[PDB]
Amino acid sequence: IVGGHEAQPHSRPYMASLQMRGNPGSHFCGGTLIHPSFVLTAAHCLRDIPQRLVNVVLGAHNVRTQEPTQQHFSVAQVFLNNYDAENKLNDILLIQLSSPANLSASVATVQLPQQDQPVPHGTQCLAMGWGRVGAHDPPAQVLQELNVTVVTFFCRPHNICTFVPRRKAGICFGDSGGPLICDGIIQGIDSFVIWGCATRLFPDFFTRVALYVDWIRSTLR
Amino acid sequence: IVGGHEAQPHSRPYMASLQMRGNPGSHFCGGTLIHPSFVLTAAHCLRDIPQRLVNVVLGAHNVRTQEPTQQHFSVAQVFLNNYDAENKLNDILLIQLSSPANLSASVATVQLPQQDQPVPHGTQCLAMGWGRVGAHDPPAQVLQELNVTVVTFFCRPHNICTFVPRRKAGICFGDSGGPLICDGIIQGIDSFVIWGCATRLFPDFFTRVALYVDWIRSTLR
Amino acid sequence: IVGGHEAQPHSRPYMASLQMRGNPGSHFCGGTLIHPSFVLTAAHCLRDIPQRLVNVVLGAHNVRTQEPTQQHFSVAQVFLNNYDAENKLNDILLIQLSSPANLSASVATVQLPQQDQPVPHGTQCLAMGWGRVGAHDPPAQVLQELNVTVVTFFCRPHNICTFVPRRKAGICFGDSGGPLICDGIIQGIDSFVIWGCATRLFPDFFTRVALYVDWIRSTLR
Amino acid sequence: IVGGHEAQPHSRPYMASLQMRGNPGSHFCGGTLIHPSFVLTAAHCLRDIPQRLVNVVLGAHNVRTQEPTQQHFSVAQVFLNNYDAENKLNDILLIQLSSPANLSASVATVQLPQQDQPVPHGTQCLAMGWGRVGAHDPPAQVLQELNVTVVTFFCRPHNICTFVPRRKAGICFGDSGGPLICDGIIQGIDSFVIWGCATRLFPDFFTRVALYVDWIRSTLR
Ligand SMILES: *[C@@H]1O[C@H](CO[C@@H]2O[C@@H](C)[C@@H](O)[C@@H](O)[C@@H]2O)[C@@H](O)[C@H](O)[C@H]1NC(C)=O
Ligand SMILES: *[C@@H]1O[C@H](CO[C@@H]2O[C@@H](C)[C@@H](O)[C@@H](O)[C@@H]2O)[C@@H](O)[C@H](O)[C@H]1NC(C)=O
Ligand SMILES: *[C@@H]1O[C@H](CO[C@@H]2O[C@@H](C)[C@@H](O)[C@@H](O)[C@@H]2O)[C@@H](O)[C@H](O)[C@H]1NC(C)=O
Ligand SMILES: *[C@@H]1O[C@H](CO[C@@H]2O[C@@H](C)[C@@H](O)[C@@H](O)[C@@H]2O)[C@@H](O)[C@H](O)[C@H]1NC(C)=O
Repeated sequence: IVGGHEAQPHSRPYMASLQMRGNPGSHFCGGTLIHPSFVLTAAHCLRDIPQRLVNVVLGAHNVRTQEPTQQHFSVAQVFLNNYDAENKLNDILLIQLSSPANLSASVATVQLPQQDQPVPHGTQCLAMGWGRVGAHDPPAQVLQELNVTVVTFFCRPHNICTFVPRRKAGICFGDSGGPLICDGIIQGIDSFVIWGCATRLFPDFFTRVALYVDWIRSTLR
Repeated sequence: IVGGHEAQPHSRPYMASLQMRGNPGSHFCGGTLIHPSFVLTAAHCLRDIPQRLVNVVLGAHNVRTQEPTQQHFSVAQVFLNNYDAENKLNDILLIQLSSPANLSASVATVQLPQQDQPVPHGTQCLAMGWGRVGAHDPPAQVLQELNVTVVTFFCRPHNICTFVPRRKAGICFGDSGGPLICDGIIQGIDSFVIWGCATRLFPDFFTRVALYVDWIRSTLR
Repeated sequence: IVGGHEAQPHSRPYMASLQMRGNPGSHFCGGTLIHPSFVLTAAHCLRDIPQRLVNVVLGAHNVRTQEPTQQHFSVAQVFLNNYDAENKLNDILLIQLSSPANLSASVATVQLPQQDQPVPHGTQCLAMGWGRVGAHDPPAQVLQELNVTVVTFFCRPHNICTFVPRRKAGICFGDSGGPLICDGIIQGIDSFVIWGCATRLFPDFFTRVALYVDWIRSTLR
Repeated sequence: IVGGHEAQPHSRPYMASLQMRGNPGSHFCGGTLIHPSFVLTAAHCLRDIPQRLVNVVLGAHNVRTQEPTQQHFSVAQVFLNNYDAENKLNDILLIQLSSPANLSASVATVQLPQQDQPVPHGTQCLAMGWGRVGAHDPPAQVLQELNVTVVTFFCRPHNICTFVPRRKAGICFGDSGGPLICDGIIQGIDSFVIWGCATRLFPDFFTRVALYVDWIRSTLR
């Protein structure tokens, strides 16, 4: 997250760090705990990488630290919904944890939107993540969050776009798969930026979760 | 103006219509009365037209008629400031009328902003003109106006960009030179569009008047 | 024509200069004599301007001067093939002169291609016209010509694109309606530029004449 | 490489495969052996990863396999030349191998350009790599090659751009750091693509090797 700020530690307990097994703090994407056993993330995060190498780390703040709150899981399975990499469509992935998370103080779930639920232009949401804090600066130890506004410009109905007009801010690399929080509900998943991070020229793109509620529910059976 | 609405007759008494001398109703550009003997417009409106052929019409609503409210002037002198046509910078030109306007109801001046005064993203403005009301039928007989919002997306600081979020709307051919009125002050001048009118993807560009306030005033003295 | 060079006088006898009647030298668009009574041009050239005020000048070289070689015609009739000004499609118009030109060394026709005849990438053509020589010097007096090559980049099959790979060159304002001749056949009509003239970043766009050949021939009755 | 073809085995012996140390066939970037101890790559290849985890494989063809031609190296040091991740500038990195390669039949160096040496629009080159070869097809097993043409359209001088005129083809993910070979000389390094691979809209961008010729020389010795 570029130009956002440090979240209160564990203030967003549904936050998941996707890392590589055996290399702690090797965060490469965010995810969102939607069920004790399912992390919701971006389909693009899981490409370039075999499942077995994946490590879902829950209840963290500082991912490159051995927090007592941290809980680790490996991937039992993953489900996709016609992800189009060329068009950057359906960039959504449900990861089934090896084991169910222990829903504690620093580890919680979040509500899904209603199927086809709208997020209007002007909606203020929170975007968070451990991603790059500026395209030329070493990653973020601590979870960062950023208030953004849903915009319709330079956007596709497929996605939800956000923008920070006032300042140089937005999602960056590492933020992929993270959640976009609007009124306590996850409305988006970090999908893509254009050209770069915080260009101040285009919105940041998020997968529109409401499109896939029915699928997610049926997938959780 | 695309997707705009007709202004109330003479509600915008500072609206000037640049016409071709000897051809009544030959509106090609808009302009703004800011001093009884000076019209402000875009440098680009007088690229391919010699000074002497310019007829500045004040007091209009329906420019395709000789309204009693009108007052016509020829051009005395024109002033510019480092206009760059390839980069589309400093698209500003001051036309000193052949004679002072006689301020009445239908003809009146507008105030200039202060030098380097800012116009933030989200600032609600008004655009107006007699440009094409679309690329599907002729330009506007009567003055059209459009409520727009200043945006900074896909924009450049030198310019003020606007955009109308919901619908197919924006400035078009013939609106070039007219004012961008924000809080009853002129903050911009219709300078350029990208590709076409009301692309719904690109914002409309305007010269940022606050940059040239000192030059303008200095010239008016 | 930016970065072009002056043509040898009357070495392109099918070059038409479109002007405002009564106002000599007022070249505003190009044309191409393809028949004694027919000038082929871009539909956008006569968008605003009424037919009555247009003056078709043939036999010119320096359009800004009276030349014994020139022949003026008025617009008898104009033909359109479904011009889409927003998509910039079918930018072609047939102007029927009020009287047949008198073909000479200085005034001759140019042949059309066959319907759907391709013009492959790499194809070397000539573009010419009296348009702006760069938006820095006031418009071409004498005919300017430029060596260009057809390209498929950043293009549309509906159009024919050209680019001058090694120099800041290209068609400019005033060249619209002019011819793109390849192998002494007219293959395009100067239709539009992207951003401005000679961007060195976008190919110039031309109406693909081979697309409207039957319509054309038939219109010639 | 998208729409490219399989290079003949060991026909491009200066090709390097940057992989994750301890992860056999974990190819993430290309490189070019320009000296027995130095591999040429893109600076963005070693952004995410730390150098103590980088495995530099020579003499390869199928990267997934344990081939008898492969020589594996470790990163001894790295060199940068003012890399700009914001603007994607100076995307060049010199890697010092822990040990010199044994210049054999399947492992050889490639010649460098002269400093400031031009590569004109129209120059035909070879781009090769083991990157993704199709958005839903994995990354290449075996070395892929593609003839591409150097273009100046939609480009900047800092970069060398290329395009394959009429075919969905070009570089792709995992092609980064690889070389652009023209007339048997390395002229570019795969830097970036715009939006995606083989959009057929934008050129692929390569680091312009000749700008850094002098820096690579002194750094080598
Ligand atoms: C920034 O957002 C803060 C939290 O946002 C609210 O809670 C998050 C989780 C979302 O559900 C979001 O939709 C809500 O607005 C707010 O307390 C705060 O008002 C915002 N900050 C400012 C100064 O804009
Ligand atoms: C549209 O704008 C109307 C007028 O705008 C106000 O006055 C103009 C001249 C400007 O100075 C502008 O900055 C002001 O907002 C408003 O009465 C109206 O609220 C706006 N309409 C809507 C429905 O958005
Ligand atoms: C430029 O082109 C000259 C003329 O081009 C040819 O003739 C014109 C009328 C067209 O029909 C065109 O398609 C033909 O290519 C050539 O004689 C000349 O050598 C060319 N010069 C360079 C420097 O390219
Ligand atoms: C594609 O390129 C093949 C080899 O390219 C030539 O040598 C390489 C190593 C480069 O240095 C390049 O500049 C040279 O052109 C050719 O054998 C093949 O003919 C090429 N294809 C085409 C369409 O000509």
